[PDB]
Amino acid sequence: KDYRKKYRKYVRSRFQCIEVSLNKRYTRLRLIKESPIKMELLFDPDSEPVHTVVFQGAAGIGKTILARKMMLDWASGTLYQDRFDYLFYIHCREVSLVTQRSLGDLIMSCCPDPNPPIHKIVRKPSRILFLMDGFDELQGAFDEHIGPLCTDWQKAERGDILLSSLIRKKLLPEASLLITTRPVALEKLQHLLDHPRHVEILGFSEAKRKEYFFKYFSDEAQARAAFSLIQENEVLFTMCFIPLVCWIVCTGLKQQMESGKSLAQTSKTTTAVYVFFLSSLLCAHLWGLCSLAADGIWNQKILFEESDLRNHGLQKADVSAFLRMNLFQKEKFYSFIHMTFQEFFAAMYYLLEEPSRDVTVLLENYGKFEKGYLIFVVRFLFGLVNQERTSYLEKKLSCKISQQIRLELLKWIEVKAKIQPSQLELFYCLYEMQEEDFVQRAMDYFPKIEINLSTRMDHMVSSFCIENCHRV
Ligand SMILES: Cc1ccc(C(F)(F)F)cc1Nc1nc(C(=O)NS(=O)(=O)N2CCCOCC2)co1
Ligand SMILES: Nc1ncnc2c1ncn2[C@@H]1O[C@H](COP(=O)(O)OP(=O)(O)O)[C@@H](O)[C@H]1O
Ligand SMILES: [Mg+2]
Repeated sequence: KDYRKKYRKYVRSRFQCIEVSLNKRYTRLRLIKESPIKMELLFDPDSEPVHTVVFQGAAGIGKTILARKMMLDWASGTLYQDRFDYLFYIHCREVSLVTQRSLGDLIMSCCPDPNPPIHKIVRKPSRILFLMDGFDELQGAFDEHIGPLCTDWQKAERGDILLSSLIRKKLLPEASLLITTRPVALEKLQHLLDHPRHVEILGFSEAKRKEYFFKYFSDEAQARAAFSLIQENEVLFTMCFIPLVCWIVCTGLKQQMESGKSLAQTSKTTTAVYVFFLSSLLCAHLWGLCSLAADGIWNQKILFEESDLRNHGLQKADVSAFLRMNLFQKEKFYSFIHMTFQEFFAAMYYLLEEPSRDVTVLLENYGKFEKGYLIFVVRFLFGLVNQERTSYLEKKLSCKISQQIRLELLKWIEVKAKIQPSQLELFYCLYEMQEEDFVQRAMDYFPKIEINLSTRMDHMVSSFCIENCHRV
Protein backbone atom coordinates (compact mmCIF):
# COMPACT_ATOMS: atom_id res chain seq x y z
CA LYS A 1 0.00 0.00 0.00
CA ASP A 2 3.04 2.24 0.44
CA TYR A 3 3.05 3.00 -3.29
CA ARG A 4 -0.66 2.36 -3.86
CA LYS A 5 -1.51 5.46 -1.82
CA LYS A 6 0.91 7.59 -3.83
CA TYR A 7 -0.62 6.31 -7.07
CA ARG A 8 -4.25 6.78 -6.04
CA LYS A 9 -3.32 10.35 -5.07
CA TYR A 10 -1.99 10.93 -8.59
CA VAL A 11 -5.15 9.42 -10.07
CA ARG A 12 -7.44 11.74 -8.09
CA SER A 13 -5.50 14.71 -9.51
CA ARG A 14 -5.61 13.85 -13.22
CA PHE A 15 -9.15 12.41 -13.40
CA GLN A 16 -10.70 15.13 -11.24
CA CYS A 17 -12.26 16.77 -14.33
CA ILE A 18 -13.47 15.72 -17.77
CA GLU A 19 -10.59 17.58 -19.45
CA VAL A 20 -15.30 21.42 -15.35
CA SER A 21 -15.44 19.15 -12.31
CA LEU A 22 -16.25 15.60 -13.40
CA ASN A 23 -18.64 15.15 -10.47
CA LYS A 24 -20.33 18.47 -11.28
CA ARG A 25 -21.54 17.89 -14.85
CA TYR A 26 -21.47 14.08 -14.94
CA THR A 27 -24.91 12.65 -15.70
CA ARG A 28 -25.77 8.99 -15.14
CA LEU A 29 -25.49 6.86 -18.28
CA ARG A 30 -27.56 3.78 -19.08
CA LEU A 31 -25.79 0.41 -19.23
CA ILE A 32 -27.33 -2.94 -20.20
CA LYS A 33 -25.72 -6.37 -19.97
CA GLU A 34 -25.13 -8.76 -22.87
CA SER A 35 -30.82 -5.99 -17.95
CA PRO A 36 -29.48 -3.04 -15.93
CA ILE A 37 -25.91 -3.58 -14.72
CA LYS A 38 -24.30 -2.23 -11.55
CA MET A 39 -20.69 -1.05 -11.65
CA GLU A 40 -19.49 -2.78 -8.48
CA LEU A 41 -20.85 -6.11 -9.74
CA LEU A 42 -19.34 -5.71 -13.22
CA PHE A 43 -16.74 -8.44 -12.60
CA ASP A 44 -19.01 -10.85 -10.69
CA PRO A 45 -19.75 -14.27 -12.28
CA ASP A 46 -23.09 -16.03 -12.78
CA SER A 47 -19.35 -19.91 -13.31
CA GLU A 48 -15.80 -18.98 -14.30
CA PRO A 49 -14.43 -15.59 -13.21
CA VAL A 50 -15.01 -12.56 -15.41
CA HIS A 51 -11.67 -11.09 -16.49
CA THR A 52 -12.71 -9.22 -19.66
CA VAL A 53 -15.52 -6.67 -19.99
CA VAL A 54 -16.26 -4.89 -23.27
CA PHE A 55 -18.11 -1.57 -23.46
CA GLN A 56 -19.84 -1.01 -26.80
CA GLY A 57 -20.75 2.60 -27.44
CA ALA A 58 -21.60 5.09 -30.16
CA ALA A 59 -19.28 7.99 -30.89
CA GLY A 60 -19.96 10.71 -28.34
CA ILE A 61 -21.97 8.33 -26.16
CA GLY A 62 -19.59 8.84 -23.22
CA LYS A 63 -17.05 6.01 -23.28
CA THR A 64 -14.14 8.23 -22.23
CA ILE A 65 -16.16 10.16 -19.64
CA LEU A 66 -17.21 6.85 -18.08
CA ALA A 67 -13.67 5.46 -18.04
CA ARG A 68 -12.45 8.63 -16.31
CA LYS A 69 -15.35 8.42 -13.85
CA MET A 70 -14.27 4.88 -12.96
CA MET A 71 -10.65 5.93 -12.43
CA LEU A 72 -11.83 8.68 -10.08
CA ASP A 73 -14.33 6.62 -8.07
CA TRP A 74 -11.80 3.82 -7.55
CA ALA A 75 -9.02 6.23 -6.60
CA SER A 76 -11.47 7.75 -4.09
CA GLY A 77 -12.16 4.31 -2.58
CA THR A 78 -15.76 4.26 -3.83
CA LEU A 79 -15.38 1.50 -6.43
CA TYR A 80 -13.57 -1.85 -6.46
CA GLN A 81 -11.82 -0.93 -3.20
CA ASP A 82 -11.57 -4.61 -2.22
CA ARG A 83 -10.91 -5.96 -5.74
CA PHE A 84 -8.07 -4.11 -7.51
CA ASP A 85 -4.88 -2.66 -6.06
CA TYR A 86 -4.25 -0.81 -9.34
CA LEU A 87 -6.16 0.66 -12.27
CA PHE A 88 -4.10 1.78 -15.27
CA TYR A 89 -5.71 3.99 -17.91
CA ILE A 90 -4.54 3.25 -21.46
CA HIS A 91 -5.65 5.92 -23.95
CA CYS A 92 -5.52 3.88 -27.14
CA ARG A 93 -5.13 6.96 -29.36
CA GLU A 94 -1.69 7.54 -27.78
CA VAL A 95 -0.42 3.95 -28.13
CA SER A 96 1.63 3.44 -31.28
CA LEU A 97 1.03 0.09 -32.96
CA VAL A 98 4.59 0.02 -34.35
CA THR A 99 6.92 1.12 -31.55
CA GLN A 100 8.44 -1.82 -29.70
CA ARG A 101 7.49 -1.59 -26.03
CA SER A 102 7.10 -3.76 -22.95
CA LEU A 103 4.03 -4.11 -20.77
CA GLY A 104 6.28 -2.85 -17.98
CA ASP A 105 7.08 0.25 -20.03
CA LEU A 106 3.35 0.71 -20.60
CA ILE A 107 2.52 0.43 -16.89
CA MET A 108 5.41 2.71 -15.91
CA SER A 109 4.14 5.40 -18.30
CA CYS A 110 0.80 5.42 -16.46
CA CYS A 111 2.71 6.29 -13.26
CA PRO A 112 3.53 9.82 -12.07
CA ASP A 113 7.20 9.12 -11.29
CA PRO A 114 9.92 7.79 -13.61
CA ASN A 115 11.21 5.01 -11.32
CA PRO A 116 8.13 3.20 -9.95
CA PRO A 117 8.25 -0.21 -8.21
CA ILE A 118 7.13 -2.08 -11.31
CA HIS A 119 8.21 -5.50 -10.02
CA LYS A 120 6.06 -4.93 -6.92
CA ILE A 121 3.04 -3.75 -8.94
CA VAL A 122 3.18 -6.99 -10.95
CA ARG A 123 3.46 -9.39 -7.99
CA LYS A 124 -0.35 -9.82 -7.95
CA PRO A 125 -1.66 -9.52 -11.52
CA SER A 126 -5.17 -10.52 -10.40
CA ARG A 127 -5.16 -7.19 -8.50
CA ILE A 128 -4.70 -5.11 -11.69
CA LEU A 129 -7.43 -3.74 -13.96
CA PHE A 130 -6.34 -2.41 -17.35
CA LEU A 131 -8.70 0.22 -18.80
CA MET A 132 -8.28 0.39 -22.59
CA ASP A 133 -10.22 3.44 -23.77
CA GLY A 134 -11.17 3.82 -27.42
CA PHE A 135 -9.99 0.64 -29.10
CA ASP A 136 -11.39 1.98 -32.38
CA GLU A 137 -9.04 5.00 -32.07
CA LEU A 138 -5.86 2.94 -32.46
CA GLN A 139 -4.02 4.50 -35.39
CA GLY A 140 -3.09 2.10 -38.18
CA ALA A 141 -3.96 -1.48 -39.04
CA PHE A 142 -4.74 -4.30 -36.62
CA ASP A 143 -5.76 -7.87 -37.49
CA GLU A 144 -6.08 -11.28 -35.83
CA HIS A 145 -3.13 -12.73 -37.77
CA ILE A 146 -0.63 -10.82 -35.61
CA GLY A 147 1.96 -12.99 -33.90
CA PRO A 148 3.74 -14.60 -32.20
CA LEU A 149 2.14 -13.81 -28.83
CA CYS A 150 4.16 -12.56 -25.87
CA THR A 151 4.12 -14.15 -22.40
CA ASP A 152 6.71 -11.89 -20.72
CA TRP A 153 5.76 -8.50 -19.27
CA GLN A 154 9.42 -7.42 -19.55
CA LYS A 155 9.95 -8.32 -23.22
CA ALA A 156 9.58 -5.43 -25.67
CA GLU A 157 7.20 -6.05 -28.57
CA ARG A 158 5.54 -4.09 -31.34
CA GLY A 159 2.55 -2.23 -29.94
CA ASP A 160 0.11 -4.36 -31.91
CA ILE A 161 1.68 -7.60 -30.65
CA LEU A 162 1.72 -6.18 -27.11
CA LEU A 163 -1.98 -5.24 -27.13
CA SER A 164 -2.95 -8.47 -28.89
CA SER A 165 -1.14 -10.56 -26.28
CA LEU A 166 -2.80 -8.55 -23.51
CA ILE A 167 -6.29 -8.84 -25.01
CA ARG A 168 -5.84 -12.58 -25.64
CA LYS A 169 -4.81 -12.97 -21.97
CA LYS A 170 -1.34 -14.30 -22.82
CA LEU A 171 0.24 -11.49 -20.76
CA LEU A 172 -0.86 -11.60 -17.12
CA PRO A 173 -3.68 -14.09 -17.82
CA GLU A 174 -5.56 -13.42 -14.57
CA ALA A 175 -5.39 -9.62 -14.72
CA SER A 176 -8.67 -7.88 -15.49
CA LEU A 177 -9.26 -5.96 -18.71
CA LEU A 178 -11.95 -3.40 -19.58
CA ILE A 179 -12.16 -2.36 -23.24
CA THR A 180 -14.30 0.46 -24.65
CA THR A 181 -14.92 0.50 -28.40
CA ARG A 182 -17.31 1.59 -31.07
CA PRO A 183 -19.47 -1.28 -32.37
CA VAL A 184 -17.96 -1.25 -35.87
CA ALA A 185 -14.54 -2.17 -34.44
CA LEU A 186 -15.87 -5.38 -32.86
CA GLU A 187 -15.22 -6.95 -36.26
CA LYS A 188 -11.51 -7.02 -35.36
CA LEU A 189 -11.72 -7.34 -31.58
CA GLN A 190 -14.14 -10.27 -31.32
CA HIS A 191 -11.62 -12.94 -32.32
CA LEU A 192 -9.18 -12.03 -29.53
CA LEU A 193 -11.68 -11.86 -26.65
CA ASP A 194 -11.62 -14.72 -24.12
CA HIS A 195 -15.03 -15.27 -22.51
CA PRO A 196 -15.92 -11.56 -22.56
CA ARG A 197 -18.86 -9.91 -20.84
CA HIS A 198 -20.43 -7.45 -23.28
CA VAL A 199 -22.08 -4.27 -21.99
CA GLU A 200 -23.82 -1.59 -24.04
CA ILE A 201 -23.72 2.13 -23.29
CA LEU A 202 -27.07 3.63 -24.31
CA GLY A 203 -26.49 7.27 -23.37
CA PHE A 204 -29.02 9.67 -21.88
CA SER A 205 -32.60 8.78 -21.11
CA GLU A 206 -35.26 11.44 -21.57
CA ALA A 207 -35.07 12.37 -17.88
CA LYS A 208 -31.26 12.54 -18.01
CA ARG A 209 -31.38 14.81 -21.06
CA LYS A 210 -33.30 17.31 -18.93
CA GLU A 211 -30.81 16.82 -16.10
CA TYR A 212 -27.89 17.66 -18.40
CA PHE A 213 -29.44 20.92 -19.63
CA PHE A 214 -30.07 21.92 -16.01
CA LYS A 215 -26.53 21.09 -14.90
CA TYR A 216 -25.20 22.94 -17.95
CA PHE A 217 -27.12 26.21 -17.45
CA SER A 218 -26.43 27.83 -14.09
CA ASP A 219 -29.71 29.73 -14.48
CA GLU A 220 -32.82 27.56 -14.26
CA ALA A 221 -34.82 29.82 -16.60
CA GLN A 222 -32.28 29.28 -19.39
CA ALA A 223 -32.20 25.53 -18.73
CA ARG A 224 -35.97 25.19 -19.00
CA ALA A 225 -36.27 27.36 -22.11
CA ALA A 226 -33.35 25.63 -23.83
CA PHE A 227 -34.93 22.27 -23.05
CA SER A 228 -38.27 23.52 -24.38
CA LEU A 229 -36.72 23.89 -27.84
CA ILE A 230 -35.61 20.26 -27.63
CA GLN A 231 -39.05 19.01 -26.56
CA GLU A 232 -40.55 20.86 -29.53
CA ASN A 233 -38.11 19.41 -32.10
CA GLU A 234 -38.73 15.69 -32.62
CA VAL A 235 -35.33 15.18 -34.24
CA LEU A 236 -33.24 17.01 -31.64
CA PHE A 237 -35.10 15.46 -28.70
CA THR A 238 -34.45 12.00 -30.16
CA MET A 239 -30.85 12.79 -31.10
CA CYS A 240 -30.07 14.19 -27.64
CA PHE A 241 -29.66 10.70 -26.19
CA ILE A 242 -26.05 11.19 -27.35
CA PRO A 243 -24.41 13.28 -24.58
CA LEU A 244 -22.03 14.86 -27.10
CA VAL A 245 -25.10 16.14 -28.96
CA CYS A 246 -26.42 17.61 -25.71
CA TRP A 247 -23.12 19.46 -25.30
CA ILE A 248 -23.10 20.70 -28.90
CA VAL A 249 -26.70 21.94 -28.74
CA CYS A 250 -26.27 23.51 -25.30
CA THR A 251 -23.10 25.33 -26.38
CA GLY A 252 -24.85 26.68 -29.47
CA LEU A 253 -27.95 27.94 -27.68
CA LYS A 254 -25.59 29.60 -25.19
CA GLN A 255 -24.31 31.96 -27.89
CA GLN A 256 -27.84 32.83 -29.04
CA MET A 257 -28.64 33.88 -25.47
CA GLU A 258 -25.53 36.08 -25.43
CA SER A 259 -26.65 37.62 -28.74
CA GLY A 260 -30.19 38.14 -27.43
CA LYS A 261 -31.99 36.71 -30.46
CA SER A 262 -35.09 34.62 -29.72
CA LEU A 263 -34.03 31.01 -29.23
CA ALA A 264 -34.81 28.73 -32.16
CA GLN A 265 -33.05 25.65 -33.54
CA THR A 266 -34.75 23.90 -36.46
CA SER A 267 -32.05 21.35 -37.32
CA LYS A 268 -33.18 18.06 -38.85
CA THR A 269 -29.89 16.22 -39.49
CA THR A 270 -26.60 15.57 -37.75
CA THR A 271 -24.93 17.66 -40.46
CA ALA A 272 -27.31 20.51 -39.62
CA VAL A 273 -26.42 20.28 -35.93
CA TYR A 274 -22.67 20.35 -36.57
CA VAL A 275 -23.05 23.32 -38.94
CA PHE A 276 -25.22 25.17 -36.41
CA PHE A 277 -22.41 24.76 -33.87
CA LEU A 278 -19.58 26.06 -36.05
CA SER A 279 -21.59 29.01 -37.37
CA SER A 280 -22.30 30.06 -33.77
CA LEU A 281 -18.54 30.41 -33.22
CA LEU A 282 -18.16 32.85 -36.13
CA CYS A 283 -13.65 32.02 -42.32
CA ALA A 284 -9.96 32.76 -42.85
CA HIS A 285 -8.67 29.51 -41.31
CA LEU A 286 -11.35 27.30 -42.89
CA TRP A 287 -9.03 25.73 -45.47
CA GLY A 288 -6.38 25.02 -42.83
CA LEU A 289 -8.62 22.96 -40.56
CA CYS A 290 -9.94 20.82 -43.43
CA SER A 291 -6.41 20.18 -44.69
CA LEU A 292 -5.22 19.15 -41.22
CA ALA A 293 -8.28 16.94 -40.70
CA ALA A 294 -8.09 15.28 -44.12
CA ASP A 295 -4.36 14.71 -43.58
CA GLY A 296 -4.98 13.30 -40.11
CA ILE A 297 -7.51 10.73 -41.30
CA TRP A 298 -5.54 9.72 -44.39
CA ASN A 299 -2.25 9.37 -42.49
CA GLN A 300 -3.79 8.18 -39.19
CA LYS A 301 -3.09 11.10 -36.88
CA ILE A 302 -5.41 12.10 -34.04
CA LEU A 303 -2.84 14.06 -32.03
CA PHE A 304 -1.22 16.94 -33.92
CA GLU A 305 2.07 18.55 -32.93
CA GLU A 306 2.69 22.25 -33.45
CA SER A 307 4.83 21.52 -36.51
CA ASP A 308 1.79 20.03 -38.24
CA LEU A 309 -0.33 23.05 -37.30
CA ARG A 310 2.17 25.59 -38.63
CA ASN A 311 2.53 23.27 -41.64
CA HIS A 312 -1.16 23.79 -42.47
CA GLY A 313 -0.94 27.56 -41.95
CA LEU A 314 -2.43 27.50 -38.43
CA GLN A 315 -0.20 29.83 -36.44
CA LYS A 316 0.08 29.63 -32.66
CA ALA A 317 -2.27 32.59 -32.20
CA ASP A 318 -4.84 31.01 -34.51
CA VAL A 319 -4.73 27.83 -32.42
CA SER A 320 -5.25 29.85 -29.24
CA ALA A 321 -8.44 31.20 -30.83
CA PHE A 322 -9.79 27.67 -31.33
CA LEU A 323 -9.09 26.78 -27.69
CA ARG A 324 -11.08 29.82 -26.54
CA MET A 325 -14.20 28.83 -28.49
CA ASN A 326 -13.79 25.14 -27.51
CA LEU A 327 -13.07 23.91 -31.04
CA PHE A 328 -9.61 22.55 -30.14
CA GLN A 329 -8.09 20.85 -27.11
CA LYS A 330 -4.46 20.48 -26.04
CA GLU A 331 -3.31 17.18 -24.55
CA LYS A 332 3.02 19.76 -27.20
CA PHE A 333 0.01 17.92 -28.65
CA TYR A 334 -3.26 19.22 -30.08
CA SER A 335 -6.36 17.36 -31.23
CA PHE A 336 -9.98 18.01 -32.15
CA ILE A 337 -12.51 18.30 -29.33
CA HIS A 338 -13.94 15.05 -30.69
CA MET A 339 -13.10 12.66 -33.50
CA THR A 340 -16.47 13.37 -35.15
CA PHE A 341 -15.36 16.97 -35.68
CA GLN A 342 -12.17 15.72 -37.36
CA GLU A 343 -14.27 13.65 -39.76
CA PHE A 344 -16.58 16.62 -40.35
CA PHE A 345 -13.75 18.87 -41.53
CA ALA A 346 -12.27 15.97 -43.50
CA ALA A 347 -15.54 15.65 -45.41
CA MET A 348 -15.58 19.40 -46.04
CA TYR A 349 -12.06 19.12 -47.49
CA TYR A 350 -13.62 17.53 -50.58
CA LEU A 351 -16.11 20.38 -51.11
CA LEU A 352 -14.13 23.58 -50.51
CA GLU A 353 -13.78 26.02 -53.40
CA GLU A 354 -10.35 27.49 -54.16
CA PRO A 355 -3.96 14.77 -49.77
CA SER A 356 -6.07 13.89 -52.80
CA ARG A 357 -9.59 15.25 -53.24
CA ASP A 358 -10.79 12.39 -55.47
CA VAL A 359 -13.87 11.09 -53.65
CA THR A 360 -13.66 7.74 -55.45
CA VAL A 361 -10.38 7.04 -53.66
CA LEU A 362 -12.01 7.90 -50.34
CA LEU A 363 -14.89 5.49 -50.94
CA GLU A 364 -12.45 2.68 -51.77
CA ASN A 365 -11.16 2.79 -48.18
CA TYR A 366 -14.61 2.97 -46.57
CA GLY A 367 -15.16 0.65 -43.63
CA LYS A 368 -11.46 -0.13 -43.09
CA PHE A 369 -9.92 -0.10 -39.61
CA GLU A 370 -6.70 1.28 -41.13
CA LYS A 371 -8.32 4.63 -41.96
CA GLY A 372 -10.80 4.64 -39.07
CA TYR A 373 -13.76 3.20 -41.05
CA LEU A 374 -14.70 6.65 -42.44
CA ILE A 375 -18.26 6.29 -41.10
CA PHE A 376 -18.81 9.98 -40.32
CA VAL A 377 -16.80 11.36 -43.24
CA VAL A 378 -19.38 9.79 -45.55
CA ARG A 379 -22.42 10.73 -43.46
CA PHE A 380 -21.27 14.36 -43.31
CA LEU A 381 -20.47 14.27 -47.03
CA PHE A 382 -24.06 13.27 -47.84
CA GLY A 383 -25.46 16.09 -45.72
CA LEU A 384 -23.05 18.77 -46.93
CA VAL A 385 -23.64 18.18 -50.66
CA ASN A 386 -27.33 18.84 -50.02
CA GLN A 387 -28.33 21.60 -52.44
CA GLU A 388 -31.16 22.79 -50.18
CA ARG A 389 -28.58 23.44 -47.46
CA THR A 390 -27.95 27.17 -47.09
CA SER A 391 -25.67 29.03 -44.68
CA TYR A 392 -22.69 31.38 -44.63
CA LEU A 393 -20.61 28.21 -44.98
CA GLU A 394 -22.53 27.08 -48.08
CA LYS A 395 -20.95 29.97 -50.00
CA LYS A 396 -17.45 28.61 -49.30
CA LEU A 397 -18.42 25.32 -50.97
CA SER A 398 -18.23 24.63 -54.70
CA CYS A 399 -21.52 23.97 -56.50
CA LYS A 400 -19.67 22.21 -59.33
CA ILE A 401 -17.80 19.94 -56.91
CA SER A 402 -21.00 19.17 -55.00
CA GLN A 403 -22.67 18.04 -58.23
CA GLN A 404 -19.82 15.73 -59.23
CA ILE A 405 -19.72 14.24 -55.73
CA ARG A 406 -23.51 13.90 -55.63
CA LEU A 407 -23.33 11.79 -58.80
CA GLU A 408 -20.52 9.56 -57.53
CA LEU A 409 -22.30 8.97 -54.21
CA LEU A 410 -25.28 7.67 -56.17
CA LYS A 411 -23.18 5.23 -58.20
CA TRP A 412 -21.71 4.14 -54.86
CA ILE A 413 -25.14 3.33 -53.41
CA GLU A 414 -26.09 1.36 -56.53
CA VAL A 415 -23.12 -1.00 -56.10
CA LYS A 416 -23.50 -1.43 -52.34
CA ALA A 417 -27.26 -1.99 -52.59
CA LYS A 418 -26.75 -5.01 -54.88
CA ILE A 419 -20.29 -6.35 -45.23
CA GLN A 420 -20.27 -2.60 -44.68
CA PRO A 421 -22.14 -0.42 -45.43
CA SER A 422 -25.25 -2.11 -44.04
CA GLN A 423 -28.65 -1.06 -45.35
CA LEU A 424 -29.40 0.75 -42.08
CA GLU A 425 -26.15 2.72 -42.39
CA LEU A 426 -27.07 3.81 -45.92
CA PHE A 427 -30.41 4.96 -44.49
CA TYR A 428 -28.45 7.24 -42.15
CA CYS A 429 -26.52 8.62 -45.13
CA LEU A 430 -29.71 9.16 -47.13
CA TYR A 431 -31.32 10.77 -44.09
CA GLU A 432 -28.50 13.34 -44.05
CA MET A 433 -29.10 14.09 -47.74
CA GLN A 434 -32.85 14.78 -47.25
CA GLU A 435 -33.35 15.66 -50.94
CA GLU A 436 -36.22 13.47 -52.14
CA ASP A 437 -34.99 13.43 -55.75
CA PHE A 438 -31.73 11.85 -54.60
CA VAL A 439 -33.26 9.62 -51.92
CA GLN A 440 -36.02 8.32 -54.19
CA ARG A 441 -33.59 7.25 -56.92
CA ALA A 442 -31.25 5.70 -54.36
CA MET A 443 -34.07 3.83 -52.62
CA ASP A 444 -35.00 2.16 -55.92
CA TYR A 445 -31.67 0.29 -56.08
CA PHE A 446 -32.64 -1.85 -53.08
CA PRO A 447 -34.45 -5.13 -53.85
CA LYS A 448 -35.76 -5.46 -50.29
CA ILE A 449 -35.79 -3.73 -46.92
CA GLU A 450 -33.57 -5.69 -44.51
CA ILE A 451 -32.72 -3.86 -41.27
CA ASN A 452 -32.45 -4.37 -37.52
CA LEU A 453 -33.66 -1.55 -35.28
CA SER A 454 -32.58 -0.74 -31.73
CA THR A 455 -33.04 2.99 -31.15
CA ARG A 456 -35.68 5.61 -31.83
CA MET A 457 -33.23 7.31 -34.19
CA ASP A 458 -33.08 4.05 -36.16
CA HIS A 459 -36.88 4.07 -36.48
CA MET A 460 -36.92 7.72 -37.53
CA VAL A 461 -34.14 7.32 -40.10
CA SER A 462 -35.59 4.16 -41.64
CA SER A 463 -39.16 5.49 -41.67
CA PHE A 464 -37.96 8.51 -43.64
CA CYS A 465 -36.39 6.29 -46.30
CA ILE A 466 -39.23 3.77 -46.58
CA GLU A 467 -41.71 6.60 -47.18
CA ASN A 468 -39.59 7.67 -50.18
CA CYS A 469 -40.05 4.40 -52.07
CA HIS A 470 -42.02 4.49 -55.29
CA ARG A 471 -45.68 3.50 -54.94
CA VAL A 472 -47.54 2.07 -57.94
C1 LIG B 1 -22.14 11.69 -33.00
C2 LIG B 1 -23.56 11.29 -33.37
C3 LIG B 1 -24.46 12.29 -33.79
C4 LIG B 1 -25.78 11.96 -34.14
C5 LIG B 1 -26.21 10.62 -34.08
C6 LIG B 1 -27.63 10.28 -34.46
F1 LIG B 1 -28.15 11.17 -35.30
F2 LIG B 1 -27.68 9.09 -35.05
F3 LIG B 1 -28.36 10.24 -33.35
C7 LIG B 1 -25.32 9.61 -33.67
C8 LIG B 1 -23.99 9.94 -33.32
N1 LIG B 1 -23.16 8.91 -32.90
C9 LIG B 1 -22.80 7.76 -33.57
N2 LIG B 1 -21.79 6.94 -33.31
C10 LIG B 1 -21.92 5.96 -34.28
C11 LIG B 1 -20.98 4.83 -34.39
O1 LIG B 1 -19.88 4.84 -33.85
N3 LIG B 1 -21.42 3.81 -35.20
S1 LIG B 1 -20.50 2.49 -35.69
O2 LIG B 1 -19.34 3.03 -36.39
O3 LIG B 1 -20.38 1.56 -34.58
N4 LIG B 1 -21.61 1.83 -36.80
C12 LIG B 1 -22.42 0.70 -36.31
C13 LIG B 1 -21.80 -0.68 -36.56
C14 LIG B 1 -21.99 -1.13 -38.01
O4 LIG B 1 -21.34 -0.25 -38.91
C15 LIG B 1 -22.00 0.99 -39.14
C16 LIG B 1 -21.40 2.08 -38.24
C17 LIG B 1 -22.99 6.27 -35.08
O5 LIG B 1 -23.57 7.43 -34.63
N1 LIG C 1 -21.99 11.13 -18.63
C1 LIG C 1 -21.76 12.33 -19.20
N2 LIG C 1 -22.08 13.48 -18.58
C2 LIG C 1 -21.86 14.68 -19.15
N3 LIG C 1 -21.29 14.82 -20.36
C3 LIG C 1 -20.92 13.75 -21.09
C4 LIG C 1 -21.14 12.41 -20.53
N4 LIG C 1 -20.70 11.53 -21.44
C5 LIG C 1 -20.22 12.23 -22.50
N5 LIG C 1 -20.36 13.55 -22.29
C6 LIG C 1 -19.95 14.60 -23.25
O1 LIG C 1 -19.31 13.98 -24.36
C7 LIG C 1 -18.00 14.52 -24.58
C8 LIG C 1 -16.98 13.40 -24.69
O2 LIG C 1 -17.63 12.18 -25.03
P1 LIG C 1 -16.77 10.83 -24.90
O3 LIG C 1 -16.84 10.37 -23.47
O4 LIG C 1 -15.44 11.09 -25.56
O5 LIG C 1 -17.57 9.78 -25.79
P2 LIG C 1 -16.77 8.71 -26.68
O6 LIG C 1 -15.47 8.47 -25.95
O7 LIG C 1 -17.70 7.53 -26.66
O8 LIG C 1 -16.60 9.42 -28.00
C9 LIG C 1 -17.68 15.47 -23.43
O9 LIG C 1 -17.28 16.75 -23.92
C10 LIG C 1 -18.96 15.56 -22.61
O10 LIG C 1 -19.48 16.90 -22.61
MG1 LIG D 1 -13.43 8.63 -26.36
